[PDB]
Amino acid sequence: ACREWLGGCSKDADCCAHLECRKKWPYHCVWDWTV
Repeated sequence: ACREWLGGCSKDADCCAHLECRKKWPYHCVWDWTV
């Protein structure tokens, strides 16, 4: 399973979808339009 928004990201390949791995703690998936 993938981590969604505000879920701890294991990959910057938008993890779930339309996301990315925030390069600042907490390292969790954020929307591309929220970073």
